[PDB]
Amino acid sequence: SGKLTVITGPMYSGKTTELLSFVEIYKLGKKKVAVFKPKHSTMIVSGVEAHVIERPEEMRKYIEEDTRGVFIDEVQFFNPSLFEVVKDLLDRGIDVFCAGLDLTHKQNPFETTALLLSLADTVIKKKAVCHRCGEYNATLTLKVAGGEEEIDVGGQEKYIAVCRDCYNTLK
Amino acid sequence: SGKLTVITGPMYSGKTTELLSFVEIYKLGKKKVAVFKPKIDTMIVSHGVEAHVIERPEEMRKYIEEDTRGVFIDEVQFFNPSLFEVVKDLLDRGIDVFCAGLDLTHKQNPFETTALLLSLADTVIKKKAVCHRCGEYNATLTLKVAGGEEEIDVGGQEKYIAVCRDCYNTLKK
Amino acid sequence: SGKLTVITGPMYSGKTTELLSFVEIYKLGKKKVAVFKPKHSTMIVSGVEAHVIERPEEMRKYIEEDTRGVFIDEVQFFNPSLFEVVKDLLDRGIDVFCAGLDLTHKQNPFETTALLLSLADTVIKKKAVCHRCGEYNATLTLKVAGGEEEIDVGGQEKYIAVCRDCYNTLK
Amino acid sequence: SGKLTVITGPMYSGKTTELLSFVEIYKLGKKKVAVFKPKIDTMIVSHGVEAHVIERPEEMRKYIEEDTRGVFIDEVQFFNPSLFEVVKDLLDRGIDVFCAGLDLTHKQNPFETTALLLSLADTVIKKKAVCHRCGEYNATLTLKVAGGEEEIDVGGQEKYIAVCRDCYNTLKK
Ligand SMILES: [Mg+2]
Ligand SMILES: [Mg+2]
Ligand SMILES: [Mg+2]
Ligand SMILES: [Mg+2]
Ligand SMILES: [Zn+2]
Ligand SMILES: [Zn+2]
Ligand SMILES: [Zn+2]
Ligand SMILES: [Zn+2]
Repeated sequence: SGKLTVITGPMYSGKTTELLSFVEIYKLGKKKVAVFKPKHSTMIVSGVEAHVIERPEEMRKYIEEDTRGVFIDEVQFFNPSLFEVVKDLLDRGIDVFCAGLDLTHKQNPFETTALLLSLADTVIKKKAVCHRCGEYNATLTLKVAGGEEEIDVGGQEKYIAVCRDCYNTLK
Repeated sequence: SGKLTVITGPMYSGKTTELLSFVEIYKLGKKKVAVFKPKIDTMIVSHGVEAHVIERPEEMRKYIEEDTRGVFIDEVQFFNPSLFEVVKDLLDRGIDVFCAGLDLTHKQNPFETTALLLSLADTVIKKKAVCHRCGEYNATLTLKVAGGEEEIDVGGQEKYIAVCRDCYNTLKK
Repeated sequence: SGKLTVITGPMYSGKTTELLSFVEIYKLGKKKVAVFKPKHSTMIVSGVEAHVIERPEEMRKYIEEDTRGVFIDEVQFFNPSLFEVVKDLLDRGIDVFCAGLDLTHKQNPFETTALLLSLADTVIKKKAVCHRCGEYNATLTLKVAGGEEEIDVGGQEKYIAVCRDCYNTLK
Repeated sequence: SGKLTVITGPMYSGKTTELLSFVEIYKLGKKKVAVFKPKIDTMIVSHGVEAHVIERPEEMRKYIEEDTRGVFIDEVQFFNPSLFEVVKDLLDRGIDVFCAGLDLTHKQNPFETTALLLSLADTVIKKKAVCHRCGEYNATLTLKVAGGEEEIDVGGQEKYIAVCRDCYNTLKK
């Protein structure tokens, strides 16, 4: 069977970097891959070309008979139907690697990532450097600008990575 | 802060064994612990330590003391999803939490409480079992072999086997 | 090929316990094993029956054509010829699991364990609870009774596990 | 105390890449670092950071400051085995040390300096490469394909390939 590896953690933790490392492993082995990201900028960069898609059901079109690995970034933004699509790929012998956030900036679970963590054969929790104390112990994201909304695409203009004690102090 | 470690995997994969190893670590260090299991058909034993048997996660609070350093919770799949917020509060108070539970039902649906705790976790340990069909150390699923289709159904080897994905798919055909 | 897993750390770190866990995995799978310990008490207990042997060369006698795993405890006490004997087993498709101390109580390397760490496919460093501070951070063994000699079979009557800061404080 | 992390494995397995990831972690935290590589045919680059090029491990001491928090050493197989005692002293002073180097020569003999550092390590990270022969992510060995039999012989892909054990044994036959 295929194996599912889920890469998760807060922002700035190297999730996309690790996902791309796995893509390179497969390419070096001359194993066919399919790389996806949710919706139009086709670049996965921390780069490889990715298929930008709205729904997990759309992945089927791009998966060929000798596809060996499927790589999906920003999984927290996909519909939870991703769980059954991924189960089907594993059942077909295809390895799947997913990267995405585990928690929102308000420490609520991202549903789709949670479901994939339950299906995973391997889970890699990534850490970041804490923006406040500088230790390699950041497991949370704190929102520093913009509104309080939990869906808000952005980078350093809106978000920092913090450890739990720094998150609680700053709040 | 406290750290959350979630130990998960199918049946027979050594989850309670690992949870008990962590309880021993804290006890050896003379750190106070609190150990919990759900009420649903007092010892946590892999084959063991005594545990508080509780219904609601919020009941843990009755047993957590000022100097409690570690909280250990077995069979987390059977707790109400409010366990997520109870655990977060413990971590914020500097208490380390170790949870063990199944990730997937025998139908390969997520156990939602375990899934929420995986989201919160600082460290996730996926455990494997020996596959009942092929003997490889590659079993990641549980298959139900007696007792009807219910996903909440307490039992052991009379009811459930650990299998790898290929073997699960073979046996289901 | 076979894979080599080396389990190392100070005393009281669960090395033998982990080695026995792997033995059980193989037995549950109905895979033939051969279990060795250096020299006459044939028990490996933290139990399974072990072959008690003087030299690594003696392992050959006990290894059958359908042996799938070889398990060796207290490797620090074996001759460094163990490195080539283990390489040969891996070459034959046999998995090997070794447990042993990495450092003496004087923080000198055990030669045989060092050589096996270089050959290993996987290394598991085990920790103990520090006898002094109670944290799960002990990586060293300190000798508390008997003489200063570096070869001295014993348990709690002679040795404690400590973290690096506690070792330095106590010395 | 400081902790020692040793990253090891055959060529092409991402050892320097991982070492550089750790250097970045410390730099992001505004922690002073000291980075070293051996003199033997200034940048550490995986493809990078500037490094002090030194002969003897004891030369590191010239560059380590009062507020140095992390020491990073690449190609440790090429250093004198006294590196073991130099590193122990750094750990005792509270300085974290990260070493990357080959575990085995192309003849599958141990690199002794790496072996000593593996003994001392708090954490060991064995890295794998893609096998040049079969394409699986299972290469744990390096095989020499040009340049005579010497075990101290600087070079890259013109001289060395990463292989799995079965492929190494096949190619050697
Ligand atoms: Mg990303
Ligand atoms: Mg259990
Ligand atoms: Mg032992
Ligand atoms: Mg390098
Ligand atoms: Zn912080
Ligand atoms: Zn199976
Ligand atoms: Zn201590
Ligand atoms: Zn190969």
